[PDB]
Amino acid sequence: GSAVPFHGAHQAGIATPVQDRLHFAAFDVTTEDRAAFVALLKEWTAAARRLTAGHAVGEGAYGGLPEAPPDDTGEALGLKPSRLTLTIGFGPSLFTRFGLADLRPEALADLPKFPGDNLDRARSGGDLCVQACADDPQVAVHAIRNLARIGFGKVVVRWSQLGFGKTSSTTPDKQTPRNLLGFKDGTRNIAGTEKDRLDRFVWAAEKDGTPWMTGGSYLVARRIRMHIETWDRASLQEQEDVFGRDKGEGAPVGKAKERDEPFLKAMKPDAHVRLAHPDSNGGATLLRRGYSFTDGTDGLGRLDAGLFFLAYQRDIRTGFVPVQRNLATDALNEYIQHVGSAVFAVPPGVRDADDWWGSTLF
Amino acid sequence: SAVPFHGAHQAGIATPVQDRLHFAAFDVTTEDRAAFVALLKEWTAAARRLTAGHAVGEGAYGGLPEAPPDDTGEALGLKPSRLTLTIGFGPSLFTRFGLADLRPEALADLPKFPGDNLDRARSGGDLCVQACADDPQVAVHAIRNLARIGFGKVVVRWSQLGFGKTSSTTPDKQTPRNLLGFKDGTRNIAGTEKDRLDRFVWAAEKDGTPWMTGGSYLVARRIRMHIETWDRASLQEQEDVFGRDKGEGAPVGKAKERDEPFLKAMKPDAHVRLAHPDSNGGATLLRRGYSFTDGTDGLGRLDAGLFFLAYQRDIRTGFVPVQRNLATDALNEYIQHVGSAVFAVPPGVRDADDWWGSTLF
Ligand code: HEM
Ligand code: HEM
Repeated sequence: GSAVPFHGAHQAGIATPVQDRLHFAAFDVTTEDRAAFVALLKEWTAAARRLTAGHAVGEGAYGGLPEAPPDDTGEALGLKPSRLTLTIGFGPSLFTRFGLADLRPEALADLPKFPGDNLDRARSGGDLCVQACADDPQVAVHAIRNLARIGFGKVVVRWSQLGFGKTSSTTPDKQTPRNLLGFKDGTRNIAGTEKDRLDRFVWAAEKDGTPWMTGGSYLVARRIRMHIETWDRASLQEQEDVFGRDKGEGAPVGKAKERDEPFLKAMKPDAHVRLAHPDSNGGATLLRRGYSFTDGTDGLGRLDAGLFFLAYQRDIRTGFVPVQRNLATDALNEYIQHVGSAVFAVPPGVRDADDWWGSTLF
Repeated sequence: SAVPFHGAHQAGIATPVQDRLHFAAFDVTTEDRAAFVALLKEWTAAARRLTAGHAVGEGAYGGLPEAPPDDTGEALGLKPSRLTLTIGFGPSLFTRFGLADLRPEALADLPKFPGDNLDRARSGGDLCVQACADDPQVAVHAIRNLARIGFGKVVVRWSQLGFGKTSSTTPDKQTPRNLLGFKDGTRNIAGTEKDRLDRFVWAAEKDGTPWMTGGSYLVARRIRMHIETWDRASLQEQEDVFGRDKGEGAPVGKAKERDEPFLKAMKPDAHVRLAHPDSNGGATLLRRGYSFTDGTDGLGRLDAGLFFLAYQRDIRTGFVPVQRNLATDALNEYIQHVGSAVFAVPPGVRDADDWWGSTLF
């Protein structure tokens, strides 16, 4: 239940160990005054320093003047930090404002249309986002609510997504979680310890072209519905064929252990692992950090389930795009549908107590 | 780590409150009494497996490659996580299978209450399964697999995820706070109070419905909070609405949370004052609800609130009088009841040969 440090060269919440719960929100900016927006960023950074340490924002949740609303809404009182991280990102549409056009990064590429895409524009896009991750879902909701509260009149929430449980791993020494299809998810990811792999595949460099993004990353979010009725009547062999790993151990087909290296030629030509593997993609590698969700029924007598997929990479054009292009023939496509999409530039870390979110851009 | 499944009562009522909830209401699609009893027996077998941390049937893997696995497998490698599974029967169940005359009188239809805004789609249900656990994935896997086993005989009508405390970081003796920032649960029936459970919670034989002896009656209300409006109210307005201060949760005029309230020092329409048993002829409830946050609606607003669950010996003498007395609650300014259901929760599964609903069928 400890705290994750808030300051660093990079923002926490990426290479950090994946916490149990997600509350992700996308925001549209509603002010034209760039000075007001910078003031917002400074105030949000100050709140996040309190929040990530387990402190109430402002002057606290009670004890102030009776006739004023309290600074902090109060529902996280007496809770530990719970490994809360807060990660902010800037959407492509933001750079149409405040005179930022010339500063939008080349690596903040718009996604092309992919086959099967059925994207809902209400749950897509966003001028910016905040990814709140914690082991306690009340801690995460409290942080989103209080950021939105502070930004009233300058930002509004466009759409949000709660993940009730992780389906990713940055800690290969810990148990790999399973997604709602019942398969381990996260075996061959990037570990928060693999410093060289993060430099090569995740962190933006100065040489890459955009100096203010040095130390940041780029985020692709995809809301993906699962056809669980269809999946749940498929045979065990069909399910294992679709992925290329067995269901129980999660081992590559033909091998004994989850972490044995896959031998791709033994997998079906349309197996998900075979098609997603860096070797099939010229070395393209992603940091996967997604969460499972369920949002009630579908109105047709079934549960509604899916995966809120999040990938961090050094450059959307050499990471998510080529891999997703190679999944056009994926056998998994029969059982899923992408229904929400958004990309963000995640800026560098807040260096110390005088720094603030987005300072290198603004 | 696990909660015993068998008992004179079903678990998940008086047993310790777990961190997470997945509540599902089901509608019945079969007219065949025999087919329904068959499913009740199949569900009970699955509940025994699930609550002990085992896969249903012949497992999540290792069976024939050309068959679908008996268990969908997303709980593999997880612990029992204090999973309890509690089943209830809705009044509409008793229009089927010839059971009309077996409906308990204590399973009363709720009156319409001032300010109700009930979504038909997220109300009612032929039956329900309350799945409580410290791991949300354990709870979801339980609902997911019972619905699968029942496919063809029942459909899921509506489902609600909820959270309370996170036990792995919050002390056990600490009152949780609801999403309005106030401690919630201070004056409640505790599972340790066997005499209050007999008086206020468990159905007795002389209550008039023998098959329900050892059962209870459940009211579910999905209560939206108007978060953004609440958060612009002054600290003094918030405390006036409840009759307790926000920091400590002490009744006005006292200094400790568990000090007994002086009701005359609260505002006349304070929530505690109107809800208290002394203002309702002694009517007392076991509250066992969970917070929810489902996302954000079309106007940018937080879709969040309290999934209110109350157990009582008779709906007519528990939930109805108290909710009636809330007609003028100052809290009504900030909440809206948007979903509702009632259920008869049968007595417990006595042993390995017993099954859910055996006393009724
Ligand atoms: C509901 C949607 C998806 C599900 C259920 C799913 C599931 C899985 C599973 C079970 C594995 C094997 C274990 C592992 O190494 O993590 C895996 C691997 C992987 N997946 Fe997916 N996946 C989904 C979507 C995606 C998408 C959209 C992408 C990229 C656009 C992707 C990229 C990858 C990659 C890169 C690997 C690692 C393969 C390797 O390097 O060995 N997945 N996925
Ligand atoms: C969003 C909806 C509600 C919220 C946030 C809420 C909150 C609270 C709070 C903070 C307390 C004081 C602490 C405690 O004793 O638990 C309380 C007490 C109580 N509430 Fe509510 N409540 C809600 C709805 C209801 C409803 C619908 C009922 C019953 C119809 C109810 C019945 C009670 C009772 C019986 C008490 C105990 C009073 C006593 O004996 O001191 N509440 N509630």
